[PDB]
Amino acid sequence: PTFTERSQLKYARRLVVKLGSAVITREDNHGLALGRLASIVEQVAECHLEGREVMMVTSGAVAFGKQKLAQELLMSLSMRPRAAAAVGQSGLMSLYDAMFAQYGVKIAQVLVTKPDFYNEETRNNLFCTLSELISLNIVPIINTNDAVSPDNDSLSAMLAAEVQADLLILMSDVDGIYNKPPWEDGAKLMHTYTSKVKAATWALDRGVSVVICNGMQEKAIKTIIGGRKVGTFFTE
Amino acid sequence: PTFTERSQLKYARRLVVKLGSAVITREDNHGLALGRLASIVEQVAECHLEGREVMMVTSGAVAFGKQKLAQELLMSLSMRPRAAAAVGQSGLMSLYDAMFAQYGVKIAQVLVTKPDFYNEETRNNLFCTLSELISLNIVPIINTNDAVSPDNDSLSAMLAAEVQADLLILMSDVDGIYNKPPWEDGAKLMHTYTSKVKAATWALDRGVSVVICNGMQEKAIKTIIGGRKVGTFFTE
Amino acid sequence: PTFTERSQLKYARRLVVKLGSAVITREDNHGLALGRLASIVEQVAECHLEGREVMMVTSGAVAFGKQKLAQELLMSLSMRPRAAAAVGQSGLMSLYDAMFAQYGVKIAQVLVTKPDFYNEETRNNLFCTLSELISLNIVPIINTNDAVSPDNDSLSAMLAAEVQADLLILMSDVDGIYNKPPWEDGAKLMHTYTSKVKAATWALDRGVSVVICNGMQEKAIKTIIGGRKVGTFFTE
Amino acid sequence: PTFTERSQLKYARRLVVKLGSAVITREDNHGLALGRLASIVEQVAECHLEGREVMMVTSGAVAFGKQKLAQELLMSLSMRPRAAAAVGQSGLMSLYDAMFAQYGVKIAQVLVTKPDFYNEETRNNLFCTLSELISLNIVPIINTNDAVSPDNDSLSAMLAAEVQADLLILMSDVDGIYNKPPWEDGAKLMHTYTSKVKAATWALDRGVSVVICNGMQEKAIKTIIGGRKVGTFFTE
Ligand SMILES: N[C@@H](CCC(=O)O)C(=O)O
Ligand SMILES: N[C@@H](CCC(=O)O)C(=O)O
Ligand SMILES: N[C@@H](CCC(=O)O)C(=O)O
Ligand SMILES: N[C@@H](CCC(=O)O)C(=O)O
Repeated sequence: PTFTERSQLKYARRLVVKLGSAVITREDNHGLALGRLASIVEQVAECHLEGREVMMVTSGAVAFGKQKLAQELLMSLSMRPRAAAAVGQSGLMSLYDAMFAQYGVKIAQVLVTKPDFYNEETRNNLFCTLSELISLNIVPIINTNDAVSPDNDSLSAMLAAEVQADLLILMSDVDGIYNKPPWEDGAKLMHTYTSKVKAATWALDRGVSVVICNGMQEKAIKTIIGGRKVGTFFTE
Repeated sequence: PTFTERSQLKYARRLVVKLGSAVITREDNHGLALGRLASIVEQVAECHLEGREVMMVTSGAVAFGKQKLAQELLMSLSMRPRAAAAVGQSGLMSLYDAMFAQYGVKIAQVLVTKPDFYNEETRNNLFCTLSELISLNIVPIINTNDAVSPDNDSLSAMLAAEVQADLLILMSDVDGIYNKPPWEDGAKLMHTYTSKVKAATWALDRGVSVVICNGMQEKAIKTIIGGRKVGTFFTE
Repeated sequence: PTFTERSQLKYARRLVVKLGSAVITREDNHGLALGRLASIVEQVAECHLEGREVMMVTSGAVAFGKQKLAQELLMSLSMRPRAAAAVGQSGLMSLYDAMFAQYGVKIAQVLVTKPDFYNEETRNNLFCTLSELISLNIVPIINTNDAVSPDNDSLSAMLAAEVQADLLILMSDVDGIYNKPPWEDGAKLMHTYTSKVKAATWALDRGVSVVICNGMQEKAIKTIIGGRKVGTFFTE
Repeated sequence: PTFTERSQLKYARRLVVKLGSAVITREDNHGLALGRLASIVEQVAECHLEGREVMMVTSGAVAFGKQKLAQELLMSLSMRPRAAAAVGQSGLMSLYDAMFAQYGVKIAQVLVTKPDFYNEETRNNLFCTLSELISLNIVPIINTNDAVSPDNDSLSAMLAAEVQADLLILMSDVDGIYNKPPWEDGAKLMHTYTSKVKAATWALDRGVSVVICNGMQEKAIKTIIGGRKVGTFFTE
């Protein structure tokens, strides 16, 4: 890429957020934590009204479907996942629509899957779709196709690579990257950097400066864009 | 198949409706005709509460997106389709959710495309999804993937074939199938039968008794299921 | 008023529709008939896009709440209306919002009750609200306050009187007004005119030309505005 | 009442929250802050799933309408509040419905105004409505009638009085009640206690133990119910 130090990260013109499946779902995998989700939608809409062109990759659509049913799964578990995923995708897109249009923005559910990034025709089609959507002041929300799926991070890295984004914020649960497992002497967190780690290395080789923050920390995106020593930063 | 005469069509246990792109969109391709759409949703929900297991194939999602934007396309046509398709898919699934839950039913947007019916892994996945959704008392709504698309009828025929449905109602604009173009002497409509025609022949060879009704006719599905001489009927 | 013959009714600049409680609720009082409701919303939105300034008075909000619960009333009828009315008002306003914004219009739920038309302060406030809403290209939907209520037709007449509307369409179930009960010789329907009848006489004395159509008849509003001999017409 | 010390507040069986007009609207009066609103909805739904019977009094409905229009007010401010209030009430009830049903709860918009608490017939009707709604496992949301209105706190006090609630949480912006204006020596915050102050004294005389917390403090309700020295507590 071109970015080297965290001080430069105020000049990134195309973010790609990626809400991890452990940030937005409450501590059961049986709900949808509204606190962190509303905070992250607030930060993303505010950052998009600032002039950048964000593009979320929302994970965790099975949880909304599980909680929306909560009855037909119960009455069937005594007489007897993808169905929950489908129903949840629909309902979650509705809820995102509400909580985003509460800031003036519009959204547009784009559904892809990892095989769609391998053939050239589908890659061309998807890039054309995303560019026509970005040029219209819309925030695409790129979920994974649930009905053709056997933690959507490699997908986010590859998507940032194709669209060639400046940043790639990768929210998660762990505070960052340590030097050794936490149950050890010398758990020195490595802010800079000489699964998530592999995808970050990939996106680094493809011209993308990955950053791995902590989801539960208040005002995460607005902080990491500014330059505070938060999260993790991958660059030679 | 097994069905021969229209009198037998009261014993079909798995319908596959298919709302044509000229039935639900008002006469501009710039809106969404609520009259026919509400009538067809009413008939389908009533038929599903009767014991059958319907599965719509709703076309015309670009119209809802076009009308929902109506401003950002305007202001851009002076300074300068898939984007409209995406936004419309989201909004239309929301509207279907409302107008179906007004009858007690639940729906679940399933998004496929014609290449998903060629590989074996995706076909297995999709069939498992649809069976897990049918066994849960849900009405799947199978739109075509807009973001990986370069009048969704061949798709409906192939989908009915894979799930192996008894009937396949194929709503449209024309009253049926004539003997010659209308501007000719002897336009004898052929109810029985010794694009739509080709797909119907295909689905006939694959064990599906296709039927082509007229959309604007009031109470179409409830009539054709009963046995009245409406629409068209394909069987040797 | 000023209108005398049905030919003049093309120059009315302020309609007040009133959907009767027997037109939109399906034939159980336990649902919400989507066919007639969608047709009437289509006609009203089309008439409003024509330059007039309509203002619906939607009845039947208890039905939507009854059907939306359908479970918590059931499980309680073995261990043991206004609650259904409240929940239904909310859900029905949401559904109207969807099916109206599908034509570009916006709506704004205004909740009044008959005692609000007797004191002068509340009458002034309500008139100011309605005029500020009409001058903004919005279609107010004037339901009756359910939580302060012990077939909302007198309300519609009085509302048309205060706002001083040219027309007052009063949709209902009966085709019109007969000369005698139907089980009699000589059931001559009286189109012109030298409960509903009393409210119509009132609104006639207050400068409003009431018209009573049949709800189930297709394209009712567009017909009666044109001048066809449909419904009933009250004028000396 | 019966409660004296904050240690006893774990045994209150009927809360009445009241979200102040400065907690949920972002710092413009031109939006709807999703962070605090989602946090408060999360806390209230969690407290209601605990066995209590909460009943919100959501303020700030004009902000949602202002932001939802944002265009028709703009284009009219060059050619030229209650309208915004009406549109906002509708949209905000929809958003609350979504963010509450994401926890399993159902809600039911109840619209009252201060004159509805003075006549006996309307008071009886409203109490019957609220009791029939509480006995159904529903969370009523008691906004003030905007179309018959010339910071809804006296309303909340009187409502808690009529329903005779154990607690009355009154969220706001100020951390509590000080001994003197902040620009003075000796700004000793008074947790216990020997506008908001007047309403609290009233509700104390009517058998209600008022509590005034700080909205922006994370996990406010769950804390104050527990017994931590937060907010303010009114009791002799
Ligand atoms: N269902 C997908 C995730 C879809 C989503 O992004 O919500 C999975 O389990 O991998
Ligand atoms: N956009 C697709 C149709 C999608 C739909 O079914 O709505 C097409 O034009 O073929
Ligand atoms: N609940 C009211 C009618 C309210 C409405 O207009 O829906 C009644 O029964 O009179
Ligand atoms: N519009 C009312 C408040 C209504 C509400 O609770 O949102 C007022 O300004 O007093």
